[PDB]
Amino acid sequence: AMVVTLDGEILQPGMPLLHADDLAAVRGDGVFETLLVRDGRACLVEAHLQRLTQSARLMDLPEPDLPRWRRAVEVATQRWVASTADEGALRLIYSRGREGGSAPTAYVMVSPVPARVIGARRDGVSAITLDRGLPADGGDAMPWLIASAKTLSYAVNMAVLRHAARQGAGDVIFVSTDGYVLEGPRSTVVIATDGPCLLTPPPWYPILRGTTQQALFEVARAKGYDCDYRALRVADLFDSQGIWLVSSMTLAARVHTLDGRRLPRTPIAEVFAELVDAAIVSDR
Amino acid sequence: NAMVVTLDGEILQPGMPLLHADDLAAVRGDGVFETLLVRDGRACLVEAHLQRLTQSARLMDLPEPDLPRWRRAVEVATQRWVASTADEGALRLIYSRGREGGSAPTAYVMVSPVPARVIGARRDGVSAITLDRGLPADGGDAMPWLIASAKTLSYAVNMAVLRHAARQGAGDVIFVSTDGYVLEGPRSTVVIATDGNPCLLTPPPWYPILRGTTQQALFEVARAKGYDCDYRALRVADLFDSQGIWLVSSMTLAARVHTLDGRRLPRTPIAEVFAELVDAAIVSDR
Repeated sequence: AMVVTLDGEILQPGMPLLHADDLAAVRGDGVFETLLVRDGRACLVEAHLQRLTQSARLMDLPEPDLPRWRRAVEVATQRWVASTADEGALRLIYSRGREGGSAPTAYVMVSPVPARVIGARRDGVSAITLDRGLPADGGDAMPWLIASAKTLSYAVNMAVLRHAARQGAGDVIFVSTDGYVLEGPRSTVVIATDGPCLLTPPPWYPILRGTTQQALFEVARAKGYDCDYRALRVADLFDSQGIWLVSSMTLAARVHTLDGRRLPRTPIAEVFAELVDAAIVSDR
Repeated sequence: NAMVVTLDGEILQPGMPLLHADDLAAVRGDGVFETLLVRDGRACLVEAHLQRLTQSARLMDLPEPDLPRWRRAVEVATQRWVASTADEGALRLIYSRGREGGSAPTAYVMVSPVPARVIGARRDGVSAITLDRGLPADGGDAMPWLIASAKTLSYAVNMAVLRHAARQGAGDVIFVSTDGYVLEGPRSTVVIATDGNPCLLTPPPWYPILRGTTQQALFEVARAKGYDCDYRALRVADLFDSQGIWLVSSMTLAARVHTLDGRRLPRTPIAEVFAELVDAAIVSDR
């Protein structure tokens, strides 16, 4: 993995970057984004910088200096592209800094795309529904839970995936306590339904806004597909024509098995993968 | 700012960075930690805190902590701290999953000064507000994937909750479940004094809450003095009818709640004797 700080330093081999009292490690107190490097450029940089800006505000962090973030992104991207034509996993790390420090910690990291990602794009995954512990109205009633902020505090997110993995499941769909579909621990849920229309849970739910899904909605609408934000329940996933877990690095992963029920493949599954591909280069 | 002791026993250079940029503690908050108070030459309740760190590591699928190495690093950090100053010390154990693709967890001990907020909370108490947590009282048993009983490094929401309360002029928060049962604090355990006579009470521990090392030790000392102690389902009404409410944690030992949701709460003689009960609890193992 390559590291470029916002200062402009490109980090030494094997050398540590963060002090032992950084709020990122001691408290997970920060925000982050993940981007896909494909064909010489990071995808949807501006839209991801906006969501990083939104997460930092919800976290009472200083407003991100976008020219400096763009330079670290550029430098890190080109260092990756120079070494390989392979795709790149680009992440932005933005923590509150050190305990008592006066400056946030900020750097850019590019790493290889995991082998799990290629299988998820090609074969899809099997998923189970798990209770989130939050009601669907929780986002409105409890803004202090900052459920819309993409923070560095992902311990539960990985714990949920480890739980599902032990049961033979490759991913998870979170369901609210009152039975509404929310999101995945690392993805946005999108559904295909017949009048073919695309549907995703509303963003006032205690969920993260999906940058890649939003771009998919614009490209799909332009190609004639209706797209909307709707309250979905577990029955809507089972009666759907397709379920995808949409994210920035893992672009689209169709759910071929949900709670043990094998799901049929449908013609839209072929065109769905081409819509996301056109969406993540829609800014070029 | 702070002394760092690795589990080998090596004491870090003062200004040198420790963690790689791809450590799962920073990239994912993926680890567990504990907090101990260094007081009068020794860290308080070391074994009981190592026991809970072992339990948090189990729930987080982390390798079982090597307790002999942890015990030695604690001492080394303790001895260097007491040698440098007679002040109290805030000692933390950090146990992360390691680096991305790494094969060994990252583990170190950190001792830092005690924040100025602690002395005011011990002496003057705090004002707190009740906030809905969004979890039902049955959440701990039914939903283990939420790992609510693990004390993890993913504290972003906890700090955001206090920032919200701070903007409301409140110094701390008491979480309430969706069905109206008192749960816990973002950084503390809730204990109340009530008559059956004077009895100390804490929310039921099968709840989706963190079990308190300091609260459990308080129960042992309080039971010895003849006080009744039990785990009971409490509601917001029980806090207002109580003779005292304290936020109990390992570094800030006891912070009485003198104001809850704007309503000033009466002070009762047990608040003074409570402050010496916790004091006796954190040295009850010596």
